[PDB]
Formats: sequence, C-alpha cells, structure tokens
Amino acid sequence: GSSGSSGTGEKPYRCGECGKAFAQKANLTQHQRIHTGEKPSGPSSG
Ligand SMILES: [Zn+2]
Repeated sequence: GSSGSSGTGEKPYRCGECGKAFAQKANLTQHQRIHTGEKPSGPSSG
C-alpha cells in the first residue's frame, strides 16, 4: 500500500493511556491496541 501524506490539520482525538493524538479515530482506536495487553515482542512491525 504505497500512499503519500494525507492533508490533515491538528488532531482532536488524543489517546488516554499515553496521551497520543490522531487526525482520525480509526488511527487512534488501532493505536490503543498497543496498550491493551503488552506483548513480549513489542511494537516494531519493522
Ligand atoms: Zn496511547
């Protein structure tokens, strides 16, 4: 999935666990997953 940089302003949505932010919820909701049960491997997806 090769895409560019979507034109989005500030981010109204701000995570509650850490305090992150995102222009769209879909981006945040998927982020919270990082907190929900910490894995041994860790968030790398490299
Ligand atoms: Zn967070």
